Amino acid sequence: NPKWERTNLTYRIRNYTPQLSEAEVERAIKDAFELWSVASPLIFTRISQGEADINIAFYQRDHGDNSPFDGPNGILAHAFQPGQGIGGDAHFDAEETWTNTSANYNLFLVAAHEFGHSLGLAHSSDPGALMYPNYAFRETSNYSLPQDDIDGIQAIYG
Ligand SMILES: C[C@H](NC(=O)[C@@H](CS)Cc1ccccc1)C(=O)NCC(N)=O
Ligand SMILES: [Ca+2]
Ligand SMILES: [Ca+2]
Ligand SMILES: [Zn+2]
Ligand SMILES: [Zn+2]
Repeated sequence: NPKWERTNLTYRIRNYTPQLSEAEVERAIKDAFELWSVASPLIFTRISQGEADINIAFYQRDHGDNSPFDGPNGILAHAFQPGQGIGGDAHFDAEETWTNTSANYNLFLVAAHEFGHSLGLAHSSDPGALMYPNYAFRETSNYSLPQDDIDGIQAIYG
């Protein structure tokens, strides 16, 4: 069980995707962190620069981590388990079509999935869970965490 021993964690959006405005990217990320906050003791703080616990970036193919992305579709992003350095960081494939609609792919939902990994959760076999290996659109307007995901952060933190 890798987990954060601290409860206030900072994050930094290193770069942006040109497909969305910055406000939309910052909003997608903010809301994604709030789904976890409301079901756990974690507080997320955004820093405009400096070293953050969780770095967020949009990278392409080879991007320095031995986990090369793969062009459109296929893997959409990845995140690292709780830890120092690359630990906790979440990378998104810059070659995907990021949206904030029902069109593939919706950034808030992929960010919400990735942040689960950053907090120590693995994939779930429950197709209704957000932590399920494959993406599926779910309305995001007043989106809330599936019970399985809630069971998951609750088991690591409290
Ligand atoms: C397999 C691939 N999965 C991924 O890229 C996940 C790697 S941690 C990210 C993910 C998973 C579920 C919900 C949102 C984001 C995927 O779903 N690709 C898109 C597809 N379904 O067409
Ligand atoms: Ca891809
Ligand atoms: Ca980190
Ligand atoms: Zn990466
Ligand atoms: Zn995943």
